[PDB]
Amino acid sequence: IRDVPADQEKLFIQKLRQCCVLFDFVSDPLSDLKWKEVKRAALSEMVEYITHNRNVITEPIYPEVVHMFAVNMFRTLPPPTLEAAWPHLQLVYEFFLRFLESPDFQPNIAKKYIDQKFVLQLLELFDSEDPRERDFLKTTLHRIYGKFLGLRAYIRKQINNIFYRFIYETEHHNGIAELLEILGSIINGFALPLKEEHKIFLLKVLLPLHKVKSLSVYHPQLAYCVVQFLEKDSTLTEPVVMALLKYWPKTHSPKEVMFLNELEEILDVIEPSEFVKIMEPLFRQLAKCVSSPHFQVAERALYYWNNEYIMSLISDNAAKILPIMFP
Repeated sequence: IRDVPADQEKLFIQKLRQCCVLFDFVSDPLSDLKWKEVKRAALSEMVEYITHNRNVITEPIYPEVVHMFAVNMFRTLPPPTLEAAWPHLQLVYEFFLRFLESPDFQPNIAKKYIDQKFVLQLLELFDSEDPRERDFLKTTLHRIYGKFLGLRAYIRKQINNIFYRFIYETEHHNGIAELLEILGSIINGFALPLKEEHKIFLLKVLLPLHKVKSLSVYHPQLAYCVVQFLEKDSTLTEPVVMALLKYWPKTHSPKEVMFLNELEEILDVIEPSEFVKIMEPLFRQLAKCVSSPHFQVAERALYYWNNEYIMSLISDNAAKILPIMFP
């Protein structure tokens, strides 16, 4: 129908609208090959254009883009289960991304279309089971957070919600890892002194994430977020450490490696006055770990001895830690 360079944006719009036509990859895969290819081409064209030429990029093309994304991406998901529509969706995501981070981007213009409802429909998508979709969503929400001051609170509050239902209500997610990476970056940007709502979020939501059985899928990102709280406000270290010692697997187990890991990362940046408050209960847990029957645990606990910082902490508080290092 159309032809790919005769100046105008009138045909650039026409290409975007061509790409709102949605194809069936799931029931019939041998279906509409020729046209899937036209669409899947026009996307691949539209990426190059936006990612190599400059001022195209005008009031009129902002809604076309945002509709184009929404019509392709905002849909109910299947029952690791990969996306059949990836030949299209990859380029949809690649495009939007390059569009959001284009140097000609006017957030002040895109805010009429990328609104609170848009964000909500994006967050739903994080429950996809296709990891490289969850990867594009991560980066995308991150760009949206960074460039739309008007949406930051809303995004923060909605992420909090997804963690809430993941833990208390039945609902599972498997996009927690990705959302927590976005949270790490949100935490770095909080004003000091920390608003109380963030301190509540830490004790009421972040710390309890250490308890859901699928911890291992997101634990490094969980660890990063807790450590970042403590870098903002070391006054939180006591309840945080005690929470981890509370949720510490009381049965001997190989997931203990992850707690040892996280504790060493807290210990890496701990304040001396904060350490003394938790050293006794902390080192009693390590006593157990050193003598674990699970080889990996003893070793991981024993590896603290390579940490010069921890060794000097032990050494500054020897009178009180020594009796705890075997009787």
